[PDB]
Amino acid sequence: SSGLVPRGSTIEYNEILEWVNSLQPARVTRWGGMISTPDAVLQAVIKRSLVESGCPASIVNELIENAHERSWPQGLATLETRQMNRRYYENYVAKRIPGKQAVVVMACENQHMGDDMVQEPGLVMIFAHGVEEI
Repeated sequence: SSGLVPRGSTIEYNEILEWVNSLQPARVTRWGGMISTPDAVLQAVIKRSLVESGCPASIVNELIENAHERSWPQGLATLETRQMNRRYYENYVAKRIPGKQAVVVMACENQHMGDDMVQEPGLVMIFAHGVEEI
């Protein structure tokens, strides 16, 4: 991936779709295991796995910014809101980040969820445990 494509274009979306379709579905069994404040090392470690899985270069930095509650939408952003929405998160469609207890929740696979639950291009959620493939 060269990343040399306009954000939000058809040519970028086509590359995203190809990538997302190469990922393995995930089922998240422990929402309470979420790591909402990953430190710099953890973000960088996830970044490498994304890049190795073929993630479009034009979006990888944005997904990584969106791995931490400081850049999560309103339905994920606070301790309180995460308690409120714990069950509702089961509605997300998630793909596994290879070799990691982490998932991508891509906006293109989650149009059913509010803009308060996902924004373009997607979000990353990291967990201590509970992430399973199906």
